[PDB]
Amino acid sequence: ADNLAEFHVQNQECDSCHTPDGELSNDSLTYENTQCVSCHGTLAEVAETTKHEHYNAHASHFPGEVACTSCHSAHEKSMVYCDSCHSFDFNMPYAKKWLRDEPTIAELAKDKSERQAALASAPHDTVDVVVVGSGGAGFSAAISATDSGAKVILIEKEPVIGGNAKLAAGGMNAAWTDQQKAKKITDSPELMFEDTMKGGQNINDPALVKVLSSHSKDSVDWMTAMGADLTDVGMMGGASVNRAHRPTGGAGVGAHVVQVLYDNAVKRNIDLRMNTRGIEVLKDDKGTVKGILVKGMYKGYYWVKADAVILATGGFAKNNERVAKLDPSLKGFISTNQPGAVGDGLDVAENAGGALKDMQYIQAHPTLSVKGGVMVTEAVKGNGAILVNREGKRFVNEITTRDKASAAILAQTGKSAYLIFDDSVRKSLSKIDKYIGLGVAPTADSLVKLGKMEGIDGKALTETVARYNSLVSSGKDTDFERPNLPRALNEGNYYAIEVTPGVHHTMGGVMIDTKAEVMNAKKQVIPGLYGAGEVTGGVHGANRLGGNAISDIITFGRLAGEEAAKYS
Ligand SMILES: Cc1cc2nc3c(=O)[nH]c(=O)nc-3n(C[C@H](O)[C@H](O)[C@H](O)COP(=O)(O)OP(=O)(O)OC[C@H]3O[C@@H](n4cnc5c(N)ncnc54)[C@@H](O)[C@@H]3O)c2cc1C
Ligand code: HEM
Ligand code: HEM
Ligand code: HEM
Ligand code: HEM
Ligand SMILES: O=C(O)/C=C/C(=O)O
Ligand code: NA
Repeated sequence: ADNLAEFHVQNQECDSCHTPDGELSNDSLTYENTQCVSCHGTLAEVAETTKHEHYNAHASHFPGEVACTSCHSAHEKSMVYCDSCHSFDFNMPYAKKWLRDEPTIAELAKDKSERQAALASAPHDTVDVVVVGSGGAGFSAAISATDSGAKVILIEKEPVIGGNAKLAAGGMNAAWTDQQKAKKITDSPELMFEDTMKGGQNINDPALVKVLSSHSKDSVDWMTAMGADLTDVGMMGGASVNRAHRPTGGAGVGAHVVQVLYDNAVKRNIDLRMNTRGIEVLKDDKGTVKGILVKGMYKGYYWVKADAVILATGGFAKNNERVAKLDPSLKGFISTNQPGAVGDGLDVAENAGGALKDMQYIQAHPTLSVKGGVMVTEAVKGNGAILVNREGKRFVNEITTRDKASAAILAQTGKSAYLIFDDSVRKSLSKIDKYIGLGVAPTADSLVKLGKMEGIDGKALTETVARYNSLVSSGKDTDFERPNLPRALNEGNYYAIEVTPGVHHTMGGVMIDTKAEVMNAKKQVIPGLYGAGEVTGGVHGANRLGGNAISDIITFGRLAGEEAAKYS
């Protein structure tokens, strides 16, 4: 067989997969996926048959219910979604090599005939609010709009939910929470505001930062009430005290928060549509939102009539061509991002009259795994890891600004560095076990052996850790002025992770006000149009603090949904 359908039709009728009339049920292929499961079992049940020691195509860190058709097409060869960041040894029947070639919004102007036909038809749906993007901002808006009594459709262009938010590790910033208080942490929303303003070089819109800091506690409360565990409170660079909230034991905040939002959306019966890309915001003769043209992968173009459209589409950090035009120093870098994070929602915003701001400010995350090509959380350093160069020396305050950390690492022999840590750090942050499982954290019972394994000067490395640990006990880093020194590296075995900078976060995007209303270049509100999350600019200025994006998407997502529902 050349394809999966051909294989099945040897022994099966068409209607073993299809509805009676043969038409595709919807863009999520709900009915068709239900048929896969009726014969093969759920994803969890399939996973029992495809275990490898350290990975499993059918049991991943992805939240929600991942549809079979995300990777298995019927009538043509298909790609393994996991191939967009990893290179596991897979043998998926009817596989083809991972390639993402999604048309830009501009290229889709060539579908004029089909688009005109769609717009000439009745709206497929008439609702109050359409939310575009199933990341943290979009789920938060969809849920909060629904709880405010609005009828919502939530669309996602990808086959899977969650965007970049499902990848978040280090935490969700907030002050002054019950969770902090339970851990003996003293904080304030004012201190958070002041850290954030300082972190963004005072470029941030102060009114947006005040929403961020002042709503942050309520957003942790809101997530917790919906079932989230945010009780572990870690340290990340640029924060005056521990405020990065995440699940017990230091697990990843992202997959967890997105799973909770997913469960809560399903419980409220929110209409969520996969493989459904927002193309064009529709405006009436007076310039207010009247709906949105969408493109379903399977069902084609159609439009939804709505009073309000919330753009919650994330950043463009995966789009290196667009990144390099704005910041040439990032050209050719690998990204930490999901394959769809290319900025098409910004194109949709601009076409609707929205102005962009702060686009030139793009964050490189200092520590991508050289070996794995994936982000290594700053929480590894926050919890006590150091950085060494190949010479076996520290060379930077590990929790300095991300731009300076990145610059420092690129300045070292080989343009990479090593995270160095022990079992006490490892046990303090369960996320570290994920790096060990990936195979990117080689270990030894001494630093001489470890250095020899990795090409790091082993005597210098030994002496560097002895010297650092002395600095920890005395409570001051007279070498690089690291302001937080939580742990000596002296329990059990030692680990090295080779790391290098990658493109991570785009601080610019659509201008919003404190109501998440999108504004034009004249600073006039576009009535019915909203923006929330990494798609927006102004919140983070010139540099975002770690933990501040998950805070932003929940706060601004929730607020947009409430505002859009009241607008109505
Ligand atoms: C690996 C990684 C780890 C991170 N860790 C942290 C952390 O610990 N703490 C922190 O504060 N920040 C962290 N960040 C930053 C943060 O998770 C992102 O800023 C956040 O994901 C922004 O969420 P969002 O809802 O705006 O967008 P996303 O979560 O990116 O979701 C937007 C969604 O919209 C989509 N979409 C886009 N265009 C369209 C369209 N036209 N139609 C339909 N759908 C569309 C998607 O493809 C995507 O699923 C991390 C980012 C990455 C990449
Ligand atoms: C739904 C679209 C669906 C998918 C996806 C799916 C997957 C799948 C694969 C990857 C194979 C292996 C093919 C190969 O080895 O080349 C496979 C094989 C079998 N399937 Fe299937 N399957 C989907 C749908 C369905 C449905 C609706 C049925 C039955 C009504 C069905 C059953 C089977 C059977 C039997 C096989 C042969 C292997 C076996 O388990 O005995 N699948 N499928
Ligand atoms: C039986 C021989 C059979 C026919 C006929 C058939 C038709 C068909 C069409 C025309 C489409 C495209 C429809 C559109 O674009 O609107 C389509 C798409 C999908 N199919 Fe199919 N199909 C037949 C058999 C099967 C079998 C046995 C399966 C499951 C193993 C299956 C499933 C799917 C799925 C999923 C799609 C969406 C696109 C894709 O994955 O290729 N069909 N089919
Ligand atoms: C596709 C569904 C997919 C699978 C399967 C997968 C597996 C996987 C493993 C086995 C690890 C090691 C840790 C663990 O067992 O959970 C791991 C780690 C990371 N991944 Fe992954 N992964 C899949 C897909 C993707 C894609 C599409 C991305 C990027 C958009 C991605 C990213 C990451 C990152 C970052 C890590 C580091 C550990 C962590 O952050 O938890 N994965 N993945
Ligand atoms: C949906 C629940 C789903 C089903 C059903 C399904 C079926 C399936 C089968 C039957 C196989 C072959 C198992 C065997 O060894 O005989 C198989 C294999 C792979 N799949 Fe699958 N699959 C479902 C969903 C998904 C999704 C969502 C992904 C990608 C994220 C995916 C991918 C893969 C890969 C890769 C393989 C090969 C496994 C390996 O080589 O270890 N599937 N699937
Ligand atoms: O866990 C991290 O490193 C990411 C932090 C952030 O981007 O906010
Ligand atoms: Na942004």
